Amino acid sequence: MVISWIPPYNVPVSFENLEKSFDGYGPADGLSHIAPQFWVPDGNGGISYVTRDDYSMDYMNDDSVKVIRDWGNQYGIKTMLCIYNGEHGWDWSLVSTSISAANRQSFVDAIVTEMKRLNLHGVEVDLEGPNADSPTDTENFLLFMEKLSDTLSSLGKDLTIATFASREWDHIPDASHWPELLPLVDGITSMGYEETGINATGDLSYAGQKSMAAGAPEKLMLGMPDHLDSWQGSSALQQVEWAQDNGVGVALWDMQLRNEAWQRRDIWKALSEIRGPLGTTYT
Repeated sequence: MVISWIPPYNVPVSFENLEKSFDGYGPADGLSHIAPQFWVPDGNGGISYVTRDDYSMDYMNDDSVKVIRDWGNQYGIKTMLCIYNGEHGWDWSLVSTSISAANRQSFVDAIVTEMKRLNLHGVEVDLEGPNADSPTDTENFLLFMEKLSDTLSSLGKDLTIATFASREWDHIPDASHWPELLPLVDGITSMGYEETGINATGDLSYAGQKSMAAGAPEKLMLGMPDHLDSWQGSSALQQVEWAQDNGVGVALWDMQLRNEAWQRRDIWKALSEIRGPLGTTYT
């Protein structure tokens, strides 16, 4: 899978980039999934659009989401209802009360209802708790993901999740959760970005990332950052080519495509080869 995000700020830039073709290849050829990160948990089981007034508030609406959906539908690209808890920085307290036994079903219901209402293709779960793991939180978060997975499976919809890229800290979700998450999901984004690469060490090397996803590594997407031309001693293209050569996917954060390294034909061509065909294009 190849995923990217439209963050809830600088949306006009991201929207312009959806239709770019860099000497023949661009997002329409490279992405299988696009995730507008426009929704947050209320804390009581509900979800809502982002409200931050320094974000792109004229785009936090159904019509703007449907622009993305309809763009992707031309190509067979899937638009994911993307729920995150990072509006004011990662806030696990919003998630812990959503995944509790009292609210967990209502939370799944609210997510699925919103996805269905907008005719979206799945859910991207970007619920992150730095240093927040505990036995209770692991249990409840996995129960939440399992219920969401079962519900989406019954609808034929995709389920993807982003996690921290390491396993040695008490982050939730992180790579220590991949063995339990993989059977529930169609894709895992590892949020490694500039900290993971061909030449990083141990669990953060790309080989180490793939090894942590060992039951189903084709579901792993290595997180790569749009604002850099290189990291960990390799170019952006080299990092993508490792993914291509080793049977994993790519998660591009984000669609602002800020560095010229992500505005060039060869990297989008490589992503298109990783992704493969999706279906008849009807522009």
